[PDB]
Amino acid sequence: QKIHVGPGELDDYYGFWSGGHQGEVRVLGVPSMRELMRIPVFNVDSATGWGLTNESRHIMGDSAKFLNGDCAHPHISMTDGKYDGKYLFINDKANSRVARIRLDIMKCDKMITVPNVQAIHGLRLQKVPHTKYVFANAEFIIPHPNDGKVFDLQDENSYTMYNAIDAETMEMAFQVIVDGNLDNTDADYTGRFAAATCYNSEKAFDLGGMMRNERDWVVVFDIHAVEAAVKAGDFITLGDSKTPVLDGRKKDGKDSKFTRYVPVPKNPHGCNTSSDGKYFIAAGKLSPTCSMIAIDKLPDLFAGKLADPRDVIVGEPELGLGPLHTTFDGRGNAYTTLFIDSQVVKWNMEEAVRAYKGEKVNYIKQKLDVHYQPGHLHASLCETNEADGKWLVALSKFSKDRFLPVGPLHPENDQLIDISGDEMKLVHDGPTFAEPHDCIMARRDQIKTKKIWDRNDPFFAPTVEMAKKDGINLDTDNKVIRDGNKVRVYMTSMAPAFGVQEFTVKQGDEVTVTITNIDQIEDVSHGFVVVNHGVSMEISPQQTSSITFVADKPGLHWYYCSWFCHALHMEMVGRMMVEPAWSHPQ
Amino acid sequence: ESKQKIHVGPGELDDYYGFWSGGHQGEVRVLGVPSMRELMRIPVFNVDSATGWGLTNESRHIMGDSAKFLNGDCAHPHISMTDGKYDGKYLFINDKANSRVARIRLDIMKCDKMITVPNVQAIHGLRLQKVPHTKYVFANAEFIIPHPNDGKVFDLQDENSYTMYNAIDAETMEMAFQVIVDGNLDNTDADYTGRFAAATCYNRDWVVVFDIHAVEAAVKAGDFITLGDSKTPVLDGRKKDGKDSKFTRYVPVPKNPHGCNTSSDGKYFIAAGKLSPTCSMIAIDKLPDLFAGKLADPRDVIVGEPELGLGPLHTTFDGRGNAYTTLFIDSQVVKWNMEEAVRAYKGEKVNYIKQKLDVHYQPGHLHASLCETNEADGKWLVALSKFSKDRFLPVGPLHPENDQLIDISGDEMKLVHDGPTFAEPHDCIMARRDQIKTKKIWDRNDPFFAPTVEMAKKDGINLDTDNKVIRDGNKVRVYMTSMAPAFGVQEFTVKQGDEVTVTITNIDQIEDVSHGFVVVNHGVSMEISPQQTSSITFVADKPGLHWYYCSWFCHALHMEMVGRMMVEPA
Ligand code: CUA
Ligand code: CUA
Ligand SMILES: [Ca+2]
Ligand SMILES: [Cl-]
Ligand SMILES: [Cl-]
Ligand code: NA
Ligand code: NA
Ligand SMILES: [Zn+2]
Repeated sequence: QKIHVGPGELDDYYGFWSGGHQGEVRVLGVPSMRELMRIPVFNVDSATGWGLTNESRHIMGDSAKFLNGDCAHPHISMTDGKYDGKYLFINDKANSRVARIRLDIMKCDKMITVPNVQAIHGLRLQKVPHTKYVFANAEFIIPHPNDGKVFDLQDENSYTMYNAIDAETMEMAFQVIVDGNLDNTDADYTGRFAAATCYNSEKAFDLGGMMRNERDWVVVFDIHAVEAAVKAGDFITLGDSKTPVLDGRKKDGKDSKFTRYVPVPKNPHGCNTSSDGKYFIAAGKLSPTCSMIAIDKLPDLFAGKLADPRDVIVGEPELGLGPLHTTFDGRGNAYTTLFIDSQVVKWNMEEAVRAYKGEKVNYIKQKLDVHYQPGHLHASLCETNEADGKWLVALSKFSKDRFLPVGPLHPENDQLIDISGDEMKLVHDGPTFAEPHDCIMARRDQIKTKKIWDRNDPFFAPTVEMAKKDGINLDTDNKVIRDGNKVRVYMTSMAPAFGVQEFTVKQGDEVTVTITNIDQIEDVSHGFVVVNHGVSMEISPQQTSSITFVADKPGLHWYYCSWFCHALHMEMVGRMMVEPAWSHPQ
Repeated sequence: ESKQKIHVGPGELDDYYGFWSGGHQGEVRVLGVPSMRELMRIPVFNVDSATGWGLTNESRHIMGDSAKFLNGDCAHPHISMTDGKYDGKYLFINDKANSRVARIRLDIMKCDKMITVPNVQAIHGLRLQKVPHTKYVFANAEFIIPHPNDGKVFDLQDENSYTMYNAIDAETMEMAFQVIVDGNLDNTDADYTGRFAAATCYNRDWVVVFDIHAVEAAVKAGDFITLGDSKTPVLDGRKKDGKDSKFTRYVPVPKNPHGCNTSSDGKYFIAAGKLSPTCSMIAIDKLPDLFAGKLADPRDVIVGEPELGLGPLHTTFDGRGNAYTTLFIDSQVVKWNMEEAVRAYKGEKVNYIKQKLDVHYQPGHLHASLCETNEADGKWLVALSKFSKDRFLPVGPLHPENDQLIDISGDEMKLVHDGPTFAEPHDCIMARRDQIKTKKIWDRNDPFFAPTVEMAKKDGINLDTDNKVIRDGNKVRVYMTSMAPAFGVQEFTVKQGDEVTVTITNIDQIEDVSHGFVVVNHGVSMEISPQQTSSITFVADKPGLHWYYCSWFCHALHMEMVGRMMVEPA
């Protein structure tokens, strides 16, 4: 299998890496493991202006005030259990958000703050019939309402919630109150069932208290029952949020219609659906096991045809110390990270099932040493029924001496492993910044990108509407619109010239500069920087972008095109002249 | 033969550090060479969610008032030198967007100082004194502006409209002096003695040469002015009625010249012709006669002007006598022999061109290993090309820069790797592995957080041991140690509206056990490495219980390393 991508050769897969604590999404080529693009999401990006432009801040809403995010879980939308290449979704634990990225323009186009929750961590997509819902875990128990009167996690109104976001509208669909808390989550291959691990069944805040129970659980959601209750209006609302809220807690030992609690040891973490649709597989973490939940036994479980919730477990292989996460080659094998043993263990799922029934069989096929302390891992197309068993990435936390020293901070070691055969083979150590934690791969033919924006693209449609109120045709106009103490500059740009090369304002004026790149050639990006005003953005071919700033300094102030666009790139400059406040009314 | 191993397999280490400009994104990146893998990101002019740079009090103190800016535009990274060789102390980098120079300490891989250059706009070209050491950082301000720039005069041809050449004291990161010039400044470099520096310039254009010794003598005697509210000594290096300054000479060079590169034997300032398909070679050994008025014509210091190809932009050196120049239009790197060019300029029939290698596509800068030092080793070359076209998978409307690694160890250049990079790094610098010595554990006395140690002292806090909440009006100062997997303060209570500062000291002593600190839904994030103190300030404007958690994976029980901030309603 081709391991190295030479000058002139192209990668075979796209890889979408979480940006970890840094807050972006990164596009890599696989197997070269080189970063091809950065997609700003929860970070403020100086290069493109994401977080500074009006278009990006409009998408971020009120959360545009935050300069940080904490990503972990990137996933690609699906149709009939295969990637369809339309959207990527990612979580923000730091400020409780979910973001959607459009894979044709490789930009975040929608973002939502999940109401009435703290810390959006685990995130996974419905597989079948398509990604109608984005499922997202809120990790931490909070009071409801969280108004400062009650702080006790054991109060009857202190809880966290499972969250479902409409993937296409990026509005909330519903929320399910659960017992305990939520860690990771996955979905079945029918649309009926989703599942989440819980590590805090104790609802504690101290470390010992969170580890008290021998078993926490994976909570299983009957989404069909949830949708039925919403359509019937059997729900409540919290605060000023109109999101339907359903109660999935046990009340005095009796189950709700919406949930079932399957005892699983211990502080389990990973929650992974096998590519054949047979199992929710939970990684035991503090327990040296994984637990295998038979999805075809869930209808019976929710119908009361089983006596004990444990009866849906058909395997609990002992695997090694600190199992965290599992992935699949599509050949019947599972691959699980062992954080403490520092390995990836390859095991046969159907043989583990037989061992649970008492048959002595060695389901463990191979243990590969990794370097070191692996968290999550990802096999190519593992979240689809097209799981191809070619590439595996294990994302290890402590890189130690695997790379040159670079001061007190260390990179994550994202190691590429060849799993096309019976023997796992380590082929590449990829260092990455701010702990990506997890990633997702797609074949080259599953991603189709645009090189030239459409003029009606929704990403800047609000800006087009603003332009229209000023009577502006953005494709042609080079005009300075004045409006009180607001100035709206509209210009085309075509390398190597700004359509407006100078304009004059009053000190204190609020200046909006809107640029429409009317070059129609691939890869002629322009930039726009106003010197010493903290203003910077990118404008790709046929895009409109805009940015607003206060002309708070009198005098002449240069602006320039930041992105190398033309042999005369260095002459693509202009001047803003700011008349001093003392020559104007006060 | 060019035969070097290009593959760094698992368990093997790179041979060089590469320091990449972060381009329009504003950071510095540390790469391993020859793998071309990114080992680390160093935040500088960007705000980094991961480490908290731009949010923490320590970082905002370094940035000063410019902490209000969330952007930067980097191009020119360079490493400090002693006796013409890299000494591993500091990296310096420019910010064209908000007119800054930043210093990175290579032992901790953090920006530790930053200056806004006064009375200029757009710090672009930047390079370091070589000899006897990097006393000065030299920085070009690109754009001509009025002086003062108070909105009375906007005319760029006015007598008081100009730009200036800037010298920053490398060790103090305070301004040393500024020299007014004629024209706009592009790129700059320094000689191997400390007397001379030079910059490409325009409005045939020129390479202006600076007699730094003469500038220093005038500062010592007090023959300077100051501008506005900056105490920086300002010297006038302009021509006046055809009469030369004592500080400058203008050497005519065609045409809109761009790169300005000192050969590693110290013989030449080489200016890349750009619009002229040439480079111009200025003989540094003739500059003293030039300034002494002993030459008849400024063009007499030009000892070579080889024709190389269309659009020469930048030049580097293998230490074997060859120069390598990017041809932007022809889209190549051309290898040529400098002494043969000098003889050709005299009329000898000698072909100084050795090889042209196609690169992909439109190269700007290039960099050979140790090229800025008299130890230039002729092993690796990186050419940084702007239009990557079909060399990588398509990724939407934006495109990566193509930073191509070329083996120059033998007679023939060989292209070995295409490295895609984000936001047009533009230029880079390499150092031998043994030229860089980094700390894995912080020193408790490090100046990076010494202002925070000082704050702790006024509160009576021993940062190494204490877990205490200090109340001070509507200000709350939490101090805590952290040791995986537990925050030393796991809960604290404040009043809605309080201004909370959380100072965390990581007292783990094992390498690479970093902790984080994130306050959910408050925009608060930072990293604390072993034996570091880091602090962050935010207002508790929302009543109720608000979780904080450790963001950096520190322990098997990392997920459980959490705490609770309780906010009582107003
Ligand atoms: Cu437009 Cu460079
Ligand atoms: Cu401390 Cu994770
Ligand atoms: Ca537990
Ligand atoms: Cl998972
Ligand atoms: Cl240069
Ligand atoms: Na939204
Ligand atoms: Na400073
Ligand atoms: Zn440059």
